[PDB]
Amino acid sequence: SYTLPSLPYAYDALEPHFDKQTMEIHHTKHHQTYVNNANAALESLPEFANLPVEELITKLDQLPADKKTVLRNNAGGHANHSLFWKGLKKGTTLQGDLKAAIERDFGSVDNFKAEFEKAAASRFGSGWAWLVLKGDKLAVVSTANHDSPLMGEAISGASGFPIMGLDVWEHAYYLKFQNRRPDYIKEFWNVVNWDEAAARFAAKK
Amino acid sequence: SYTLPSLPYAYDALEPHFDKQTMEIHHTKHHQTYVNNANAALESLPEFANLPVEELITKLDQLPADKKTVLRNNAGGHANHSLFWKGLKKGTTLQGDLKAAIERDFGSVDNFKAEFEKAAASRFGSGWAWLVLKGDKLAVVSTANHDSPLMGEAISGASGFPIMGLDVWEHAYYLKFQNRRPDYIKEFWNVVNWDEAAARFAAKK
Ligand SMILES: [Mn+2]
Ligand SMILES: [Mn+2]
Repeated sequence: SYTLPSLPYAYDALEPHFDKQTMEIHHTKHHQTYVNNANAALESLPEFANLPVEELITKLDQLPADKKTVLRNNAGGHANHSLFWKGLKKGTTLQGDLKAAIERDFGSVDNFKAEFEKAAASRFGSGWAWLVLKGDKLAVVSTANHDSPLMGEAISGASGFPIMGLDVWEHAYYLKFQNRRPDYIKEFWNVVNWDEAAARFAAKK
Repeated sequence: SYTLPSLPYAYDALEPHFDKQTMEIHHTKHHQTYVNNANAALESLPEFANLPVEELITKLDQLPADKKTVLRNNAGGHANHSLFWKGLKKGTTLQGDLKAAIERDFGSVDNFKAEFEKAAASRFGSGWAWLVLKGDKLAVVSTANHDSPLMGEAISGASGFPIMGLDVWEHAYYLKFQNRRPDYIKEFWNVVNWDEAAARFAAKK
């Protein structure tokens, strides 16, 4: 079964950028719910229940027809949020090979940011915006609801290994920003954990 | 060109069920944006720019491939919210032919409410829950994002003439209910305008 991961910081550790109230609800209510629903669905599937969540979502097609959607939405939710919590932290700086790769594939850090913001802001409805590694090139993509690039293009409309991502579901920013998603996206740059992003980029898997 | 419709009541007229703050943001920010976005896309489409929004959404397949999605999302948003504002009012009572039809197709009003709540709560991500009329029979269905039964089954996955509907996008209930969508759905019963629902049921078109 999956365990709800604890956060690597206090609920107010991202202030004054991301509000403490949202961090707590987002983690203890929303993420908890996705974990519960995924675990409940996997109860009768011992074989799949043993796999790490990141691996399970790459095999949604091998699941019984009646368990595919619930796991896509909830296991996808668990995987995305787990990655999200670890990808946030104040005081980090983009540098090293990751910075070099971004300037290489996007021309500059500013161009990359503009592209990411465009994808995050244009996602209509609920979804996520991502910086992914496809083979050896970095790219920006967005997915609907709780889909992940790890699920494959056939299912999510995108592919690649997630380096970092931003939750653009309204519950992630409504309490503090209401309809102003663009403001939320801007504040994100102040809390994106570049150290974790660099680590994932190095691993590539 | 489309314009934001004025409300037939004040922003605090649905208290203590729907909060004044949300009513104001929902109308002046969200709905206004759908209207603005739809108008911007229609500027270069003289042939569709002057159709009533309810007519435009039944003809999405006739639109240029590059305009279809933007209008589906924004004209769909304009149509759904316009219907939503008119469908809310305190102090109404379910009765007459509408009540008889509900008891007929659902067994009882309580069974109907249970079915509606289930559909509204089960819609994952952003969407709408509807009570529609099809083949002289009432049915409950839900759609994703800003799709509408009026768009047809091929596009929205549902069909029928909408009698009433409930917005379950998180912006519709997050400020007051946060993650508790079920509580929001229950409060809805206190503000659903049965008089307007009865009128639409009588018209059937
Ligand atoms: Mn989320
Ligand atoms: Mn809405």
